[PDB]
Amino acid sequence: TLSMTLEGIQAFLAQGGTIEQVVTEAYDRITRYGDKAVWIALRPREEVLAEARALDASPATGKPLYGVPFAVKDNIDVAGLPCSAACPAFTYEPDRDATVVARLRAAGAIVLGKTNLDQFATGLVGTRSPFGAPRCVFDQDYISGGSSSGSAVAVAAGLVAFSLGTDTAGSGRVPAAFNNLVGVKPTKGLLSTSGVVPACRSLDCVTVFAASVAEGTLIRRIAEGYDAADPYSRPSQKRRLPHVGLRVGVPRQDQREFYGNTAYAALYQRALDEMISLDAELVEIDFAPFRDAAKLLYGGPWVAERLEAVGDHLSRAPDSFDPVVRSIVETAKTLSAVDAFRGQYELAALTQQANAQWARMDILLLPTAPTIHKVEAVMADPVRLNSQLGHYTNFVNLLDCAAIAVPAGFIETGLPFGVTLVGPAFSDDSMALIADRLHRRLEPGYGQDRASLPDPVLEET
Amino acid sequence: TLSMTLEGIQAFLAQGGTIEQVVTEAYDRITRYGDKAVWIALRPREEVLAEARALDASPATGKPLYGVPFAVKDNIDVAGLPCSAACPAFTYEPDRDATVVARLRAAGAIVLGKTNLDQFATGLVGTRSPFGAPRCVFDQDYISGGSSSGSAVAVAAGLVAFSLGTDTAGSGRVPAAFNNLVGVKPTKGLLSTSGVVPACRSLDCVTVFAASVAEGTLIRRIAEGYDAADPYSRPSQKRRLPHVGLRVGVPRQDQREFYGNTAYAALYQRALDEMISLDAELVEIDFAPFRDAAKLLYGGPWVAERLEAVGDHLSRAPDSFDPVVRSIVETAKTLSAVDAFRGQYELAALTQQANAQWARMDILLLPTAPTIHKVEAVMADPVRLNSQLGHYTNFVNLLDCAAIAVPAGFIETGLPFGVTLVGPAFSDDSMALIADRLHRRLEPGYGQDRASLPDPVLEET
Repeated sequence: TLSMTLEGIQAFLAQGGTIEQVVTEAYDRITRYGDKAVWIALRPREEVLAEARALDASPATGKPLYGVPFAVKDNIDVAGLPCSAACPAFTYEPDRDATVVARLRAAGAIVLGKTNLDQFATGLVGTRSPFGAPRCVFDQDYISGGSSSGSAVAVAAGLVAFSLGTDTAGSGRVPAAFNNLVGVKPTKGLLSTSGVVPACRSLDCVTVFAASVAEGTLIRRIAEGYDAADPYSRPSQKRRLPHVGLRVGVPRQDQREFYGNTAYAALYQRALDEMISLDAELVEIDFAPFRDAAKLLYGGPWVAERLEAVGDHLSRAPDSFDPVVRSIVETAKTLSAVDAFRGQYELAALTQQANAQWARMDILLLPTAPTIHKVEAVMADPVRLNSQLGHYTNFVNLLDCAAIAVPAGFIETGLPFGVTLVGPAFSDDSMALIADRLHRRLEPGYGQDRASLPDPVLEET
Repeated sequence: TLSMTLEGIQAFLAQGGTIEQVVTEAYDRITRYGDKAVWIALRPREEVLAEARALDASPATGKPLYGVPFAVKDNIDVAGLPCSAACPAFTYEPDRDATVVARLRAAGAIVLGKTNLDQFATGLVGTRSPFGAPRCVFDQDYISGGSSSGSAVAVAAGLVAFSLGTDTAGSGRVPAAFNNLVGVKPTKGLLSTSGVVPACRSLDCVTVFAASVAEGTLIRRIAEGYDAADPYSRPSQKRRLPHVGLRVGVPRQDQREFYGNTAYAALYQRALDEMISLDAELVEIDFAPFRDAAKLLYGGPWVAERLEAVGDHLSRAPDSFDPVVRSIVETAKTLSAVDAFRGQYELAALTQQANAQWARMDILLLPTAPTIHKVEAVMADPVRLNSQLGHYTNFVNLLDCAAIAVPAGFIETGLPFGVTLVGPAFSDDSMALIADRLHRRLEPGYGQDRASLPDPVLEET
């Protein structure tokens, strides 16, 4: 009767259970789950059992994650397992663990394996894998989100205790809203991209899907650290927030788009309807400079970082690509450095305008996605429909912001609604607090069953 | 018997002199000087006399630059005067003063006018203007430096009390070494680029040519300030340095290139021979990551910012360009955004490696230029010979460093040698001190006659 959380695994072990049983159970849940599209490479049971055993003999000293099972987006290098980024021809077999996998496996955590993703981290839908679309936990018709699709599913279903996503567009925040989870997006640089296939290399962040903020946070702190081999790695600053007097920018009502979702529109409002019983002071801000900057990521020159990354393969084997992703990268070929530099000129401008709005607010509260689609709707509007989801997300890394997505409630169809809390760089540890108190105010439950929330609860410092 | 410095103009005025006499004198020195290539637009004497008069009636209250004459690189917008950037067809007549010209004219300073430059700020020689090469103050055969050529000449000759350059490559530091002056390059953002023709727009800094550090510094503080209309404007931080225990990185001896200048090579050494009687502790550092990053500015994708800037004109009238500059910008057309982003990937890497060396040192002491050329040598090797000068300079803005160039001595031919002191961002006010004590240790004189140095002397805080 296991609870697949950090706390939930502490207790199973504190009461005569074994890591070996945990892995056996996890592999039971997996073999039964029946969304065929969560995994690209599961380990041999007897590979994971033999290392479970090896851990049961060890002390749990200096192991904050003793015997904890977790999943890894198949764009993050786990050794022993091949890495494909959902592009079979792109497949390779890493000799070494990505740093943040190394840092985590040494805290005692175990990998069952590589989850499905939107190919090359180019999407927000989960539909762009040859291994197929994962689906929401609450309705097989509806998309898991993207691009870290099978990684949110795995935690929400209860196959694993946490997963590792990656974020550039919204890929570590949108899947978290669609499967009722906490999605932590760290300031870029806090976590190594060493052993991560690059998407938008300057922007990519390694993220954490978890059951609570407190556990996404802790897993972050273990994975967080300077990596000299990561040119874009940054040593941890630690700027903080007020919690007495805290101001919370929301967009203007005209600047509050939902693309026809009445429902989410009513539910985002509900966040503000339950947020008044909070020590959260409201501010109405100009959302344009974020909206407009969010557009630069695909509607600008940045989409060409992806071209540097996969470009060789695109000339070696352009058919081996997801047709959609393919249509997106092949148009970046037309982009010149004039275009590119011009794009940073607009970014610098919007940054000024952004910093203006950062004066009126202490943090940003947004609909993680304005809506959510049926899989078949996006098999037929694979582009326009996928872009709608990046309406409140795509500006976050470009503007050196940090974010945390949390469950925010449910609509009549039984589909969830997640909000994201966006904040300035390195405000991670104190923004994390606020995202707990709010999560525990709106939908104090996680995952497939809106399961009860693992203690501890976050308390200030 | 006027001294054309801030101090020197204080005293002329404190002793019954008039601004009107000052301008009359300045215009006398100009009409007599006989380098035909210092100016692109001089004002009407009567225009400057009538405003001299208007100032003599005013109080000098809140006017730190009462009646002070100064020159402006013809890429900086002064109203009343046209701006060409040394490209006649590019000529326009600004309606408004560039911000830093506005901030300075209001402190009481006066403009005689627009100095010659390397066309579109693309050079370090001074040779690339249709209005002709200015020349060193110490030998007509030898180049003034670039790209802010006529602006250093004007101050060193004594036509004006200070000038305004612009820096991206080394254009506000090299002309200062070749005419025995203090060249102050501010952290980028400190000074507005509003009303400046862009070269490498993300990198351009507005600089100050002066007689002493104390006066380049003061003029900076008046021009220094946030400009909301400048996307790349940054409000002034103010990080500082140690002066007790101060470490001074020099390149390794293998990393000490002079391109055959025995002489400068001996003279840079002399800096280190007279620097021992200083409270300056030596460090030998790895200069590669700076050298290698300096190369990215023209030997990389950045040369394409210039393409955004002038590119239209290059299509409208590509003949109206300086043939050399033209050959440089027309090759940037081949650069893609892949190339561009790839260039920032290198920069991020070298930045890491740079930050390593910034741990071994507190500031960087370098030959402003490894050598210096005859004009005719560069009319015939206009490219390879111009690039040699950027060997210790071109990395400074790319790496968000701040610099100050000072006179460092002379060789047998009677040609001077300037060193540059490069430091981290916003270390301007404290780095400025060190560059005074060193200047007043090596060649405590300024300009054409190695004139005595205007007090005050810099003292810590």
